[PDB]
Formats: sequence, structure tokens, C-alpha cells
Amino acid sequence: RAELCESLLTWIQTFNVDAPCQTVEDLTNGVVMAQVLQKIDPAYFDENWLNRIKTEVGDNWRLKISNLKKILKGILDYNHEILGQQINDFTLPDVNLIGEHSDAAELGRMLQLILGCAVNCEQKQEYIQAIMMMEESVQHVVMTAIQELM
Repeated sequence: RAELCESLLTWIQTFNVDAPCQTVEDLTNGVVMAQVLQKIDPAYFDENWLNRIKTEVGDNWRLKISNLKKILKGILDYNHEILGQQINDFTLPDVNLIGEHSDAAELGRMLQLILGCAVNCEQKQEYIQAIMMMEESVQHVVMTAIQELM
């Protein structure tokens, strides 16, 4: 779903990575997702690892796809090589559609995989706490709205 992708984007924003990440388009060349995977496990997804991900991409969608396949393979490899408890990867994102068409539905599937890494890695209690703090944060917005109406 495209709506799931929008929601998972707000989760991506909790990482505060360097590259901009406000829209679906900001995620299509793979740089943001690579930087998030580095936050999740910087020992595995390290600076050397990130080197394979081209930054100067522009509108070269073939290059975007290339980047995205490296990230997807990276996620699968992390799951196989490092993680004891495997993630839910029965259905994989079609990253060709992300790169060529900025397909939000496919991008959402990829973000789900990355969230799967976050909540199954060694630091999972940190990431689960950060997700529940998204709930606390929204209630502050709602309480502000209520107070501006009273």
C-alpha cells in the first residue's frame, strides 16, 4: 500500500539520517535506506559497506536500481549472516519499480524489511522504544490542538 509507505516514511524520519527524507522520491536512490541500515547496525553496514552505494545518482534510474539491489541483498545477507531470529521476507520489494517508477507500494515493502531488521537486531529494545515514542509524540500534537480549541 502507498499509505503504509507514507507511514513508514515517518518512522524513517525518526532516525535523523543526513540525506533528506521528506518524500517517497527522497528514498528512491537508496542512500537514505543505506544510512538507516547503518544506524541499525553500524558494525555490519559500515562506512566500507556504504561505499558500494553511489550517491551522485540524479535521474539515472538504472543506477537507482543498482543501489537498491545492493541494499536488498544487504538486508537478506544481514538476516542470513548475522540475525538469529530471521525477519519476514516472504514477499520481497520489486526494487526495479522503486527505481524506475518511484513505486510507493514497493518502497513500503522495503521499509517493512528494514523495520524488521530494526526490531530483530541486538538493539531492538531501543528501536521498539523509539516506535512507542512516536505514539507519545502524536498525543502531544493532539493535546496541543485540543488546547488551541478550548
